[PDB]
Amino acid sequence: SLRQQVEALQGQVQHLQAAFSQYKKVELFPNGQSVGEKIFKTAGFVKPFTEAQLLCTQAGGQLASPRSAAENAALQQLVVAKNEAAFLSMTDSKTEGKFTYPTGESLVYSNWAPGEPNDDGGSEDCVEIFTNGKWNDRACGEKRLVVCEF
Amino acid sequence: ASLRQQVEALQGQVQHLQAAFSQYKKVELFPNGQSVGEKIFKTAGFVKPFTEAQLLCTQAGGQLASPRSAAENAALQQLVVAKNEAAFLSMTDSKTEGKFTYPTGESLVYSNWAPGEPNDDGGSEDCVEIFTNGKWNDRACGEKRLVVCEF
Amino acid sequence: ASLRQQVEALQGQVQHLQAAFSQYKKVELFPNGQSVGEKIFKTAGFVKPFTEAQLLCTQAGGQLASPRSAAENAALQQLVVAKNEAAFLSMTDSKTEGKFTYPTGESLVYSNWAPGEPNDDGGSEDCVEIFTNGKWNDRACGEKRLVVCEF
Ligand SMILES: O=P([O-])([O-])O[C@@H]1[C@H](O)[C@H](O)[C@@H](O)[C@H](O)[C@H]1O
Ligand SMILES: O=P([O-])([O-])O[C@@H]1[C@H](O)[C@H](O)[C@@H](O)[C@H](O)[C@H]1O
Ligand SMILES: [Ca+2]
Ligand SMILES: [Ca+2]
Ligand SMILES: [Ca+2]
Ligand SMILES: [Ca+2]
Ligand SMILES: [Ca+2]
Ligand SMILES: [Ca+2]
Ligand SMILES: [Ca+2]
Ligand SMILES: [Ca+2]
Ligand SMILES: [Ca+2]
Repeated sequence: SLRQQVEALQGQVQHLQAAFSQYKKVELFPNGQSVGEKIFKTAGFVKPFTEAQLLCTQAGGQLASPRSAAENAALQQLVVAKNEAAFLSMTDSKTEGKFTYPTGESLVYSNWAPGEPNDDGGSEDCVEIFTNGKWNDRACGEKRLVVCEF
Repeated sequence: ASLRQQVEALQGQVQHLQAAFSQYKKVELFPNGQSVGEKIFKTAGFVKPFTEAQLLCTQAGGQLASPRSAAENAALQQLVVAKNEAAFLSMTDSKTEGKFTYPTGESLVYSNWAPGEPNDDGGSEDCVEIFTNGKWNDRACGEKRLVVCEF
Repeated sequence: ASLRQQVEALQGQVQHLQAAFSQYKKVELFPNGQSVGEKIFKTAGFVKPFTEAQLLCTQAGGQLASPRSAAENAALQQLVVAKNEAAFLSMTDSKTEGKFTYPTGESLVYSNWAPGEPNDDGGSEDCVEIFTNGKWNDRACGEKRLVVCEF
């Protein structure tokens, strides 16, 4: 009576494990990347920073925020796949020359291209990631690939 | 006894799936879905005439967007705004002019008509579109609108 | 007794998880996937040459579309019709000319060749495309076709 109910529940949970694992692969193809506990997903279109940031937040995530080389490499795969540089979440909008996450926390990882960040024209407060994975500071009003993290 | 061991094992398995799946729900709905209550809207991201749109949703195991409250209507409008394209709703007055019904044939429980609508303009508007401002307008079914299904 | 309350609780949780998962699965497949039996096809929605397409699917944990029955073929055909783009299948006769095999090296168990196919045209066609009518043609692997993976 119990041992039988438990057997049935075991069957249900085993099915769910199999079905969920299949579904994860389907979901991530072709626009997602799983790295550790984080998932990057591209919207597959470009927006200016403010609009990109709102899209991610409204979706219950935030803009791509790579915090290690492995996360950066995973994000880089999407950028390469779409062949479009992407916005990161980080900006020095508050204090010029100091890049912060959306929390106001200072950077725990960076991958700046040589000579960057350079605030070119005195007006680069957002960050793009190139197909080579390197970062450049860029004007926030430019349109870049939208990639959120969950 | 061994029935207890199995339970605590299962509890761990269900907790893992619950956590893992919660993350995937958010990932899935970005950028083309909107959850509202127990309903999920999902856009195909392109336009079709009504008959084609209706068939796409039905074959996918759902139906055309059928907002049944202000909340559902606002959630749908978010997609329409995001895509910048008016969308078809499920409801028509094809059977009885002036009487809009769901695919089931049930009368409307909610509507958000723009002022003066529905007006059966030209004597030939039996479908319904939702605009970027959330308001509804009867429109010819042969026109192409954003395909948004509900599941 | 307490164990019974726990089994009861966990089963309600699992059944709620089952229902939510089933809903999210329908949403996931619309409009770029098709489920048939235990298999799921999903298109990337762009074209690539065969080697590039095959790598995309392998890297994603699946393989190129490999229809093994009329039912599987028909499900795949829906996606091809939807995108209006012929797709590559997984199968090649690269090893032994005229002998098409799955990635494992197994001989075909099902085929749906268009009349006169496979013909190895130019004496150089070792990949397989599926047309919008669901029929197959051998095609040079260097050509670009719709990417559809199976999982
Ligand atoms: O404006 P532009 O000379 O085409 O491009 C700039 C340069 O590549 C510069 O090295 C970089 O630091 C700037 O962020 C870019 O805007
Ligand atoms: O076709 P059109 O004359 O540009 O526009 C019409 C008008 O906007 C009318 O107010 C509305 O009720 C009709 O549904 C539309 O078709
Ligand atoms: Ca500044
Ligand atoms: Ca700056
Ligand atoms: Ca710069
Ligand atoms: Ca009429
Ligand atoms: Ca009418
Ligand atoms: Ca009207
Ligand atoms: Ca050959
Ligand atoms: Ca050949
Ligand atoms: Ca041929």
